[PDB]
Amino acid sequence: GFKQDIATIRGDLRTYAQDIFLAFLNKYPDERRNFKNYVGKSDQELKSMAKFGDHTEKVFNLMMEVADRATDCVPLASDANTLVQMKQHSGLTTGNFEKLFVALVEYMRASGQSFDSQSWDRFGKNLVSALSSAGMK
Ligand code: HEM
Ligand SMILES: Oc1c(Cl)cc(Cl)cc1Cl
Ligand SMILES: Oc1c(Cl)cc(Cl)cc1Cl
Repeated sequence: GFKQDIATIRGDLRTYAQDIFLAFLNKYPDERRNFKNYVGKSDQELKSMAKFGDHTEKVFNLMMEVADRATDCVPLASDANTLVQMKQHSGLTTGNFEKLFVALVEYMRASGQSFDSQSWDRFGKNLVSALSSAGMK
């Protein structure tokens, strides 16, 4: 289920984070244009840039912290606050997050594995709603 999925992801976090972020960028090419250093790069080119590995790992670590702290796929209000607050996220609407989760759920459904895709969909929906409550437009 959802808690096991967190362990599955954590066990090979950089690999999952990279493949899921690539799925996002590839499904939603306009979102790539917000990452200047990743424009004009193939999947294998990104996987060799240090900030790409590092940044994906740090994003997914935080995502997994938020997932682990959630109750029944509902994140903590305080976690939503952090995500709205972060300087890094001053550009963003909740649409950006919705898209990430669509890509994540699709990746999970396509993978060989017994991810609880439905729970990740609900978690994403609940995170988006918590981001609105914490003030993201
Ligand atoms: C639950 C979802 C997400 C989490 C946990 C998360 C977390 C983070 C973290 C920890 C960083 C800092 C990375 C670093 O400095 O090494 C970051 C940076 C960033 N995030 Fe997110 N993020 C999420 C969703 C999104 C989405 C959907 C977008 C855009 C579509 C986005 C855009 C960015 C951008 C542009 C930065 C730039 C940091 C910089 O280099 O200045 N994030 N995010
Ligand atoms: O920074 C991101 C990562 Cl590492 C993965 C996904 Cl799915 C989306 C974003 Cl916006
Ligand atoms: O370099 C980044 C990566 Cl690969 C993922 C995200 Cl979400 C943000 C940044 Cl700044």
